[PDB]
Amino acid sequence: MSEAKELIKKMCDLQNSNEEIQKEMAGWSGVVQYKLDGEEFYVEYKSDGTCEFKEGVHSSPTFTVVAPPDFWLAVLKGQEDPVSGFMMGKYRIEGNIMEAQRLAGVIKKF
Amino acid sequence: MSEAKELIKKMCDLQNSNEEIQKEMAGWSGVVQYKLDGEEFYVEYKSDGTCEFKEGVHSSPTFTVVAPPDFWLAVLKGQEDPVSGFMMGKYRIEGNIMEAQRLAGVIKKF
Repeated sequence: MSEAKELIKKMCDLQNSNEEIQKEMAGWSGVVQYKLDGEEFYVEYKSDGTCEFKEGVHSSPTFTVVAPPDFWLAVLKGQEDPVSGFMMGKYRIEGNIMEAQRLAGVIKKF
Repeated sequence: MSEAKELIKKMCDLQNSNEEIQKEMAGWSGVVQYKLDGEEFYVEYKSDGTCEFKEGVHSSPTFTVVAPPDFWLAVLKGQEDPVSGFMMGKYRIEGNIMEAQRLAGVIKKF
């Protein structure tokens, strides 16, 4: 495993055993697909704040993070920022269903 | 104004005068740009659950909804669904900063 992948897996383990992280994560559901120099893995995020780390490619992810592994590691360690990094084009993102879901939620309320 | 645009403006007015809608909307911040057959307008969503409807094009929207106006009207009235509609390609969405923001939020917690 790349260091980034190893660390994502570690974060999932911490999340799944830590009630406080789960509370903070609760309320959102999605699958985040990673592709780091062709290394494929994903994290299923459940509304109860738990998650599942899986190998390979999920059939319909919420979005895919296509990032060089050394950059993503730096991000995971807080040496780079996903937002400014994205604004600079230091990685890319595929998929817009999350925006569709947001629009649906807003309109639902009226 | 298209009927869809008129209705979005009405929804913003209701949101801004209705404490309950504001409570339900609170906690998220973004600008949603609309482009409906070239008709341009946007809604600024603030974390306190209020909003601002504006004419024209905002310089850096969270995302842009590029939709035919009659379809979007049908969506706003609940005759079509933004999620299934998006899955079918009945409209499109430009921008992924919201995903970058989501990634940042998850990583922040570790």
